[PDB]
Amino acid sequence: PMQIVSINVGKPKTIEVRLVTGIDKTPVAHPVAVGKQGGEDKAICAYPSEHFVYWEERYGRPFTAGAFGENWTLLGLTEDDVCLGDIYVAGTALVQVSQPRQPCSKLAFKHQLPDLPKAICQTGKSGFYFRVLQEGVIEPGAPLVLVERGVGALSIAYINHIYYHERDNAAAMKQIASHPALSASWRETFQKRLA
Repeated sequence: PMQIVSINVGKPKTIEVRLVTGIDKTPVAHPVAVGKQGGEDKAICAYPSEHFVYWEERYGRPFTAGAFGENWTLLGLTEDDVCLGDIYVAGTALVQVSQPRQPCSKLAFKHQLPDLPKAICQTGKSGFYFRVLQEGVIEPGAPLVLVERGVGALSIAYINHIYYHERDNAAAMKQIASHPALSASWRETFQKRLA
């Protein structure tokens, strides 16, 4: 009971500065190609559907698939159970956990909830990104099968906790920064801190 319950797709837009993808993504009912492409590290944004229950209770309104701008709405995989470096088979694709997802102002504007990013940081209900190790195709309801536990078994919950609360924990940061699966940007941040 670990799966992608929804694959959500958004519309591209250009800004004057480049092409960016919108935070508004709609659930689709058909197969979707999973391609490799900073951009690579954040290829797929994933969010645990379990947390929608909490958000509906906190804010008194619905939260359904796509509500956090996620490509993949997940079932059975929360931040406590998913580790940096975990490799999963999804459809014909292979994906690897690269970093926690940080809360952002686009999400606050989407829901018109200015305290939502703070709440995400306080609760740790953030979701996480995957990089794509092997391109393929997935369908809604696809199982996500763990094929390798990230070395060190460092959970996304643990990594968020160090990043947001233990900014003066040297041993913790060096260790996470040392992980070969960590996104370059998170590595850099842990190396700017630590100096």
